[PDB]
Amino acid sequence: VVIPSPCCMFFVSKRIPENRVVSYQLSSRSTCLKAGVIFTTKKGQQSCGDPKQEWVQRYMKNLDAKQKKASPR
Repeated sequence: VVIPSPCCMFFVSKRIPENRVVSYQLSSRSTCLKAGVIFTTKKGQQSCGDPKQEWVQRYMKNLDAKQKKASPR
């Protein structure tokens, strides 16, 4: 899937447990006041994650090898 360019209202109080998160949704827009990523839990939740944190980049790092099916090589 691919998120369009939505936004958020607040930043997660902290990171998330990889055992609960499933995938994020980057939302870089100018009409908004700030820019961050949106993560979601496997239970059906959705929290906005900040890129300044390493759990967004970390998840986003492993998520890139899954979603973006580059190649088997």
